[PDB]
Amino acid sequence: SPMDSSRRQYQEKYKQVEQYMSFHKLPPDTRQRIHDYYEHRYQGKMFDEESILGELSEPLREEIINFNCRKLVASMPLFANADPNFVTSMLTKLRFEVFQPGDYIIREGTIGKKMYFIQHGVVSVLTKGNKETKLADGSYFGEICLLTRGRRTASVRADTYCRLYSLSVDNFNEVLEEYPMMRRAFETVALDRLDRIGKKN
Amino acid sequence: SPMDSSRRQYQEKYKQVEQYMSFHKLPPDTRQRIHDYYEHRYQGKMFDEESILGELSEPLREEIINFNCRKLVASMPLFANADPNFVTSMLTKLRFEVFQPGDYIIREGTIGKKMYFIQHGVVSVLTKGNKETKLADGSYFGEICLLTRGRRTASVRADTYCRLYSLSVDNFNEVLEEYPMMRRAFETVALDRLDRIGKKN
Amino acid sequence: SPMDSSRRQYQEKYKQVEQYMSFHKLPPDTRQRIHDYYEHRYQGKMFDEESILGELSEPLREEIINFNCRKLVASMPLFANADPNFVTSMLTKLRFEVFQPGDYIIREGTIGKKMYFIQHGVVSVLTKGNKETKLADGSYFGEICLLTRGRRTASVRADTYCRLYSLSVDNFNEVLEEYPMMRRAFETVALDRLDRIGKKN
Amino acid sequence: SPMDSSRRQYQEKYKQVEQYMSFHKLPPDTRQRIHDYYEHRYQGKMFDEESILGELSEPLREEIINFNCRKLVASMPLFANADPNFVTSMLTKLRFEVFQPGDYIIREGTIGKKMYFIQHGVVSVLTKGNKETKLADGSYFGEICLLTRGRRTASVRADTYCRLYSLSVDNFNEVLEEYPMMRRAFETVALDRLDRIGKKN
Ligand SMILES: Nc1ncnc2c1ccn2[C@@H]1O[C@@H]2COP(=O)(O)O[C@H]2[C@H]1O
Ligand SMILES: Nc1ncnc2c1ccn2[C@@H]1O[C@@H]2COP(=O)(O)O[C@H]2[C@H]1O
Ligand SMILES: Nc1ncnc2c1ccn2[C@@H]1O[C@@H]2COP(=O)(O)O[C@H]2[C@H]1O
Ligand SMILES: Nc1ncnc2c1ccn2[C@@H]1O[C@@H]2COP(=O)(O)O[C@H]2[C@H]1O
Repeated sequence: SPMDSSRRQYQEKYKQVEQYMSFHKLPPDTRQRIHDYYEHRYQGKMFDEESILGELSEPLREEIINFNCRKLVASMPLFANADPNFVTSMLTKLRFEVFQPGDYIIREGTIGKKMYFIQHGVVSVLTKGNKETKLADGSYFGEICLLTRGRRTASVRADTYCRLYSLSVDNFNEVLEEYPMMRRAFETVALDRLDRIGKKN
Repeated sequence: SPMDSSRRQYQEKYKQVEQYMSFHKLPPDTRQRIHDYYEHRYQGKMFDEESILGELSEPLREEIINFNCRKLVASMPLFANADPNFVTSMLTKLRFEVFQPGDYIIREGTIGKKMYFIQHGVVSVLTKGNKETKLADGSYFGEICLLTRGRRTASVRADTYCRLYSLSVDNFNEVLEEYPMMRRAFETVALDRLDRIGKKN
Repeated sequence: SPMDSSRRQYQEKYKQVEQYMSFHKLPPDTRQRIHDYYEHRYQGKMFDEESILGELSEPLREEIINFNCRKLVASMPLFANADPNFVTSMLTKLRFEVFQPGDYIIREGTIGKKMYFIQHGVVSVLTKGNKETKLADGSYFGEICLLTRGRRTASVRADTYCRLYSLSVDNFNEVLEEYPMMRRAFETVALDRLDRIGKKN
Repeated sequence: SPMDSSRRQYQEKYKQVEQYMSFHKLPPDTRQRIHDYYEHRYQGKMFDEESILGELSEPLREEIINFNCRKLVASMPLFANADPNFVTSMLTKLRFEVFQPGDYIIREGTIGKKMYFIQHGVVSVLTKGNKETKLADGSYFGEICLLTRGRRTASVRADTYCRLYSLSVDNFNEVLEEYPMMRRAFETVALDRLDRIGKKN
């Protein structure tokens, strides 16, 4: 129902957005991109996700988000085949993020402070002077910078609208100091991914 | 009265919860668990507890929560027989938490960042290959990890609905750097509890 | 006017308080103490002081609070005779606090993380085995712990309702690392105050 | 429209301000200065700028503020001629601030934790015993303290109403650890500016 505080919320908040756009005299293409983002991202409803989750117990918090990430976990070998407690620990630190076609999720050469899991959408991995590798539902990227603490080893550009979950470097490390055999699984893959664009260490 | 902003609040916030459940298409058992949590936890009323407490002076803050924790303090030798200022200092750092039958309050082997005091309810302490010890009103658990900085030495599972107060590791230490003879009282007991599931140090 | 959002606010928020008191079944003396605090502290009006101040420029922020602390600054030699920029720097870090007759603003032997300036009210300084010194409008206390980093050297108990400004240890140090000749003025006095209850260093 | 939640917001919030002024019995000149600030700063509309921006993706966040800072970037050689990614990185860390004629944006001799970019307005740089240098649209100041970590090397006083963007020292460094050749461009200029008021290092 539209009388749901959560749909009425979406409408009022989108109203705020329109006036901000109007105050700053944003171009029409930029206004359309935002409108479209707002629909893909929120889908007519706004929740105070983390305050609602925050009001619950941790087991319910865990149970809920496991339920929500069922396809993501089962599509992703790293997750699907791991200890659930590690999986849960990751899952509860993730932040949902949407991107639009054309967006540079990551720029090569920059400093990186999050990695990403692809729930839905297709993305492009772009190195200066290699062909282009694609990643879709059930893969992740942006992990290399977190392991090395250097710079981004590629740009990553959205082909489609993307529904992603991001993980901060501090959470990534926190989960890996508690689950160290999982560090290796990211390393193996990260080396393989470097090898192929002809790089090392 | 239901016209009390605090009952009207409970109703509106529970409405939010229902719509969140609906958006994410949660199973019925999971919806019932949450409904039931919400009733045991809040009891038809929501307060901004720490903002109301935050608006008061510290002595009133102290007086109030002492009043509220009277049965807890008097049921618990560690508290009942201590210096009230230490007791007050602990009490003002606690966070109320509810759990449901079946919940793993603590999982063995994980990293722990809070201990717990049992105001109401009964819990089960579960070590791989020992019998099962029970704890109820007036005991605490989860202190061992805080003292050692290692991992959880047992799982702890709720038998009943549990009304608990949690204490973070940083607060635990803060209160113990100011009240060091109380460190010992946790140590003595913590050693005794290790002894019995056949462990050490 | 009572239609002022700030008086209507005081009334609604005090309503919240009454229901909290009712939920937790607070004794009548404790309910009266809180009622009375709420009137002395807020005086029928609630402002989001720091959000309103936060929306302004720093010079206006500074100008305002200087205006408000005029009697305090001019009653207090340390402030009255200092560099205004130091005074301003202190003033902008203060937090208004009210206390009631009987309250222990400070307990001897505890760890201290704020000092206090007396705008209005009279207080009692109590050392085990000395007579009792009184402080009123235009003095400060609780500075000794901040200078030494040891424990409280006295209890301090409110005789009257007290209108005070508190300063955290971190702000105290921040202002003193920038204004080091003012450190001395607190030291001189702090030594004199120790001398008299027969203590040192 | 005035029915826009953002204009209604400005009106309600300005109402709050008036009552605060009234409670604290502010002088008329001080009330007029604030009224006038509120109009130059907000212009009849209040947005939750960073919450709206916070709800969007980073690329949209970036695109928007680039659009908004177009004249600032193109008026300022340091920005205009740099790598956009550095520019974007700076731009997204800026905080809009307004000042009034007469205001001391910076006092010589104090500790500094932000620098400033002038979008609109004219300012005065004042050293004890030199003539006075003026800066307007398209310059910046307050960078010297950030580079040296010493004290302010001048007072800076607003001649006109000023629309400025501030950058905190921590953000300044963060952007410069990632873009180190830009450190030099601030150094060169900062040395030149010292030279001229007859100073060094
Ligand atoms: N060959 C590959 N296949 C898939 N992904 C690949 C490569 C090479 C790099 N990458 C990703 O690019 C990302 C850019 O940010 P990163 O933090 O370097 O992590 C990198 C990897 O996740
Ligand atoms: N024998 C015992 N009796 C009661 N409680 C016991 C034992 C042994 C461990 N424990 C608790 O299990 C908890 C698991 O988390 P912990 O942080 O290891 O603290 C432990 C104790 O509080
Ligand atoms: N002789 C004195 N006259 C006035 N105030 C005095 C003394 C001795 C201690 N004190 C205050 O007690 C305070 C207790 O907290 P403190 O942080 O030790 O600072 C002390 C002084 O401000
Ligand atoms: N000669 C100059 N021309 C323009 N600006 C000048 C000078 C000398 C100092 N300054 C500015 O004063 C500022 C005071 O704070 P600061 O942090 O020292 O940075 C200084 C410079 O930005």
